[PDB]
Amino acid sequence: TGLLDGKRILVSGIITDSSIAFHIARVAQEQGAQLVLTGFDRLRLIQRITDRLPAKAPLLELDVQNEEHLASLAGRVTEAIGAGNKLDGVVHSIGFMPQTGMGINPFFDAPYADVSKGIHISAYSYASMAKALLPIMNPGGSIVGMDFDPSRAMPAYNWMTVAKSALESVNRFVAREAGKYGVRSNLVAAGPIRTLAMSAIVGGALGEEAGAQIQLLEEGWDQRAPIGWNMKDATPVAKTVCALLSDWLPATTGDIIYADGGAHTQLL
Amino acid sequence: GLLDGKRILVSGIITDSSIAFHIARVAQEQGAQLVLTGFDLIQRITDRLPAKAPLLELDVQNEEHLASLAGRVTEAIGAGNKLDGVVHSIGFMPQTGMGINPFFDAPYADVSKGIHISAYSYASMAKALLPIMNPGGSIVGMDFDPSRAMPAYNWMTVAKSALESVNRFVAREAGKYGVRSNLVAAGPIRTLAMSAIVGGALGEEAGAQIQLLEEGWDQRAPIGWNMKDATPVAKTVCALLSDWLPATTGDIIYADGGAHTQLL
Amino acid sequence: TGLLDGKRILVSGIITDSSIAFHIARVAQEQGAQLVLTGFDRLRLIQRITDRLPAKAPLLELDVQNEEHLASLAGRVTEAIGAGNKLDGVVHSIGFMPQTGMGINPFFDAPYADVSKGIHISAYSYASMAKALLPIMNPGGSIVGMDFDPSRAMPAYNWMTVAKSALESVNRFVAREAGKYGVRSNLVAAGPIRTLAMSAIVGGALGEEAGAQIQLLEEGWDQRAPIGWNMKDATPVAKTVCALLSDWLPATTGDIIYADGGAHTQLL
Amino acid sequence: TGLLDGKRILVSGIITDSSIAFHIARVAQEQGAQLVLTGFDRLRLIQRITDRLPAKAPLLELDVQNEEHLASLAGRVTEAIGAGNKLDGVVHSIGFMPQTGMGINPFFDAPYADVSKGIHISAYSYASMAKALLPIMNPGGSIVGMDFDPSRAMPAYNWMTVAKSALESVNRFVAREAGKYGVRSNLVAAGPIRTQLLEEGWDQRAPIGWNMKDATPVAKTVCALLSDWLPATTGDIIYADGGAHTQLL
Ligand SMILES: NC(=O)c1ccc[n+]([C@@H]2O[C@H](COP(=O)([O-])OP(=O)(O)OC[C@H]3O[C@@H](n4cnc5c(N)ncnc54)[C@H](O)[C@@H]3O)[C@@H](O)[C@H]2O)c1
Ligand SMILES: NC(=O)c1ccc[n+]([C@@H]2O[C@H](COP(=O)([O-])OP(=O)(O)OC[C@H]3O[C@@H](n4cnc5c(N)ncnc54)[C@H](O)[C@@H]3O)[C@@H](O)[C@H]2O)c1
Ligand SMILES: NC(=O)c1ccc[n+]([C@@H]2O[C@H](COP(=O)([O-])OP(=O)(O)OC[C@H]3O[C@@H](n4cnc5c(N)ncnc54)[C@H](O)[C@@H]3O)[C@@H](O)[C@H]2O)c1
Ligand SMILES: NC(=O)c1ccc[n+]([C@@H]2O[C@H](COP(=O)([O-])OP(=O)(O)OC[C@H]3O[C@@H](n4cnc5c(N)ncnc54)[C@H](O)[C@@H]3O)[C@@H](O)[C@H]2O)c1
Ligand SMILES: CNC(=O)[C@@H]1C[C@H](NC(=O)[C@@H](NC(=O)c2ccc(Cn3cccn3)cc2)[C@@H](C)OC(C)(C)C)CN1C(=O)c1ccccc1
Ligand SMILES: CNC(=O)[C@@H]1C[C@H](NC(=O)[C@@H](NC(=O)c2ccc(Cn3cccn3)cc2)[C@@H](C)OC(C)(C)C)CN1C(=O)c1ccccc1
Ligand SMILES: [Mg+2]
Ligand SMILES: [Mg+2]
Ligand SMILES: [Mg+2]
Repeated sequence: TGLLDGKRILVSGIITDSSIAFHIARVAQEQGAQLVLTGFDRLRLIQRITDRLPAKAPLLELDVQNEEHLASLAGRVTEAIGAGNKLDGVVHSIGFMPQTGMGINPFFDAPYADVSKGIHISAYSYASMAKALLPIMNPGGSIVGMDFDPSRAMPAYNWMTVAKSALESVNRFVAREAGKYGVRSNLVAAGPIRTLAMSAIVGGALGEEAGAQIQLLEEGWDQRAPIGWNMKDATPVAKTVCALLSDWLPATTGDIIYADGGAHTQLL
Repeated sequence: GLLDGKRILVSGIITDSSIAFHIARVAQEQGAQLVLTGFDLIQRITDRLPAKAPLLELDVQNEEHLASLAGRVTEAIGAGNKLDGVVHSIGFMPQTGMGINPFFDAPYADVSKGIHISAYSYASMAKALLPIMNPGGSIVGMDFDPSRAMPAYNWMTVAKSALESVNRFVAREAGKYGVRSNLVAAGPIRTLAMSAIVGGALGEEAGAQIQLLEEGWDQRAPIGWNMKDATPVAKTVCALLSDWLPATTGDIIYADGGAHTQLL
Repeated sequence: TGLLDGKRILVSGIITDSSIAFHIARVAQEQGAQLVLTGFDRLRLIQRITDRLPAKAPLLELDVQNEEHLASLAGRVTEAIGAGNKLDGVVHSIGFMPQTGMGINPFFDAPYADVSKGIHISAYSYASMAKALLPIMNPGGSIVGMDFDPSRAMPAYNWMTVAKSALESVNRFVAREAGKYGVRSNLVAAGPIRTLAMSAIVGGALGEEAGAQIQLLEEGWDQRAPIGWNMKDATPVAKTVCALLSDWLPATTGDIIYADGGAHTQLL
Repeated sequence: TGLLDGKRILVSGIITDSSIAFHIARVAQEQGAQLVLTGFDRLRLIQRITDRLPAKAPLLELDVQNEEHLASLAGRVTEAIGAGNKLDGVVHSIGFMPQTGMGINPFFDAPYADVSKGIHISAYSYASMAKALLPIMNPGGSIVGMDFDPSRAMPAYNWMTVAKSALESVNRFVAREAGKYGVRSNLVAAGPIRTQLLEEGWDQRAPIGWNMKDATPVAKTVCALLSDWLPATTGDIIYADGGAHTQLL
């Protein structure tokens, strides 16, 4: 008797067992969901990671910049879940911005080709995934994407923050389209999580200044959060995504739920 | 159920159309053990709920009621037991501050009474109940998006703006106990008073204003909005009372069909 | 040839020469405005302060909690500016919250009588002043109130922050009424300024913790502000109020202009 | 004795005499500003439009998608305003989104190449212009961009609304960089200007009304930000929309 019993859910964005999508997939399976997973480029490496999940799940290739992958996606998902079956949930947990657009590089020095690639993968692809999958979604369905509150500028995140601002706007338009199918579309704005890349930057991969900037940003988050914030723990974020995938927020769409310890509601 | 074994206090039941009646019904269906509070007929309404629940008197303007509340709740749930959830579903604004009366004609005594009951009491209830709440607990209040001005709601909208600010401060206090505090901003629901205003209780003008506001709500909402159905709102409150949004506090969840995210 | 040449403007809220209203009045006069001033309770003391302004201006008594003062206000202003003349501008620079609702006192320990008095003076009175003065305002006129960004909770400001959230809502309703007269209504959200009460709290009037909290808040403001923030300087705030009183923002109403060094737009 | 007396201001985005930039340029000149104008592609056609302004102003070519135009811009402006002189103001009044990403075309049918072009011109270029011009801006200077409130989704505007959400974020980062030079960066979010149901709703929501045929209130707001009268506002958005965004109905 789990929160997502009988639900068929697609989960994108697993690359390591530290990926937010790995924790979303794990919690959904613990809650009785039947998953279809999508991975990018390193499929053999992703399969070894997905073997660590509590249950077996088919793994499909999906490069969001690849038009052929998007055009064939619904058919490939239908084959994996069986003809006559449709999805109840879709999780977009995909984000990318080259090092020229986030980190140490000055905001003004990011070339447009890099920013454009980052926006394609991080924001436009939320619309691409909804376009491909809405024709195979059941009424009462739910599409969830991952966000990082971009309402105020911050050091280092730079063009990734710009990509999140675009993503929030894209989510509002996706909700208009999804509504026609009786499907909700929402974003979960998470606090900072120490995923593979974040641990490296903290360790000094981008130098002394970038490491210090991320450290000050994270410490401030746990300080502002009335219930605190654990950057090593994606479980509260995964649970929030599962709450939106469930039947328990049936009147919320085109919206943003903050799984950030309440940090964004406090100044100091 | 979603709330199996949880001990939850629910305030604000007056009729079986009250948002709190639907919150209480859904919470019991989901395995919660309730304590109810009423302001005084309520007993006859609460007898219509799926399960028996003790009913305590609570006038939020009454200092003695607030000072004795924790002790009275402890007696009802048994010594050694604490609350996991608290629902504030209390709102009031005299007709001089809400409806047909011009915005400038509301006397301060009426506005102040409305703010005391609709906003300040969220802090009063948290103060009284936090000492008897378990870690991982949840306090939820009812909101109506006041980010933009609208016809007729007038000083009630002002009271909701104050409530949203109060909720952010309540979260700071609640955090010390490992407790969350959040508001559910609902779309319009046809509760006893709303049905009367639509029927023409406040006249032709006020009835037409509320109707236009509602018609707009369903057209803006990408998934539509059913003003006669409180169940999506009750479910959202239960989602916040559950362990499934454990990192959300001082915040607002919109159970409005997504209307607030669309211009037209 | 000033920004406010020939404009008749009412300015409330002068108590000391550090009052934001004193600086608003000084800048307005430097810019060619003809003022009417209102003072609360200590009129003889206020007259000694207003004698320090560049030009003479009549001083009227106004306690916003006094119904008789509000009912007679328009007639008293008309007598001061001459029959057949009307106001072009109104400045609300009035705020109050008892120490039980702001400072060291726990948020939960503020009695409602104190909170209600603070809301009456800080938020409801913005509507009271508009009701009294709109019948004696010219088209193209402007009503301006003072705000402190209450979108996020902060230590020590407690119930004063709640009062500002109410004020922002009141301003949006005042704009609906003012629009009928061709008059704009807006708030200026200022950064922290060391005025009478704020200087005392910093000095330790509410104890060590309240003083330390305000100090940390002010320091954070200057670091977040891309152009910095000088808490001892009310001139940038006074200039912003004068910009709203001018004919240069003719399509802005029910709104909030931030004179805070841009601090509210930055996380760190 | 105008609002912008002695100020040297660059104004981009004039294409017709109904362009918001034309009205910004006209009001700035009426207020004593000395202008430098930039135009895209149809320079001969733009020059004839700029001749309609009250005063003469040099016209420079600027395609924001052209890296060479951006790299040479500061030097070309300095030559026009004379050596030893710097700008006090910069106006970005540039926007574009292909018809596949706007109007009638379904939101899902806009190819990424079109959306990317729209974002490059409408959002990224605000950063490009600031990068090129900040080294030739005076302290107390002001950069202003044109915005359309994208906080809520609306019919037809689709990917242009997405581009404005990106622009708002870009403006907040530009303010961080501009602050180092003592320069402010802000956007003016305007109501609809005729350069129908959505536009009709605006006038009824606006407490002071909204005239879609009149760009002068928008031009005046931009001039207010270019002046010394909002010296503590940066990374922000000023709404010149009749107050429509503050009202539900
Ligand atoms: N880690 C945090 O602090 C944080 C905070 C808030 C939100 N988020 C967001 O959560 C999501 C997941 O990020 P994460 O932190 O788990 O990092 P991650 O690196 O583990 O996951 C990002 C995923 O994006 C995938 N991806 C990149 N390019 C792709 C393409 N062309 N096609 C398909 N997939 C592609 C990667 O393969 C990877 O699986 C992102 O949207 C991210 O921005 C992260
Ligand atoms: N459309 C809507 O109905 C709507 C929309 C959004 C939010 N809400 C909010 O939901 C909440 C519940 O409203 P409702 O629509 O269910 O109406 P309701 O009339 O059924 O409930 C209001 C409750 O407040 C109680 N109350 C009033 N004064 C009190 C006092 N002094 N002490 C204690 N309790 C007191 C009343 O007894 C009543 O039970 C309110 O906060 C309301 O503003 C309602
Ligand atoms: N100082 C800051 O950091 C700061 C920041 C943002 C906004 N503000 C706001 O600016 C405004 C002016 O405050 P200030 O900082 O200049 O301090 P202040 O003490 O100089 O001004 C407050 C004024 O309100 C008046 N007032 C109080 N009760 C009144 C009543 N019953 N009737 C009429 N007038 C009454 C006082 O007499 C005084 O002149 C207030 O609205 C305040 O909240 C101040
Ligand atoms: N018209 C409205 O309703 C409205 C509302 C709010 C904001 N705005 C904004 O105001 C600005 C001006 O638009 P407008 O309404 O005056 O229309 P417009 O068509 O007159 O101006 C847009 C300008 O962008 C220029 N431009 C396009 N591609 C360019 C490139 N590659 N390099 C340089 N410049 C380029 C065009 O040449 C033109 O001068 C835009 O940012 C627009 O989004 C307009
Ligand atoms: C000029 N006024 C006075 O001398 C005194 C200071 C008194 N102030 C207060 O009671 C309290 N102060 C305040 O009420 C207060 C007012 C404005 C600010 C400025 N601000 C910053 C952010 C937002 N607003 C700050 C505070 C109290 C928290 O301050 C003490 C501890 C310094 C006393 C109000 N006064 C009154 O006389 C008074 C009396 C009755 C009604 C209203 C005012
Ligand atoms: C200088 N302008 C011109 O003469 C033409 C109009 C052309 N406009 C567009 O393609 C499109 N227009 C637009 O891109 C467009 C630009 C600005 C606005 C103003 N605005 C309103 C709300 C918010 N902002 C509105 C629209 C397209 C949606 O419009 C058609 C259907 C009228 C063609 C771009 N132009 C170009 O030549 C052009 C070509 C390549 C790149 C950039 C501009
Ligand atoms: Mg903390
Ligand atoms: Mg609809
Ligand atoms: Mg829990």
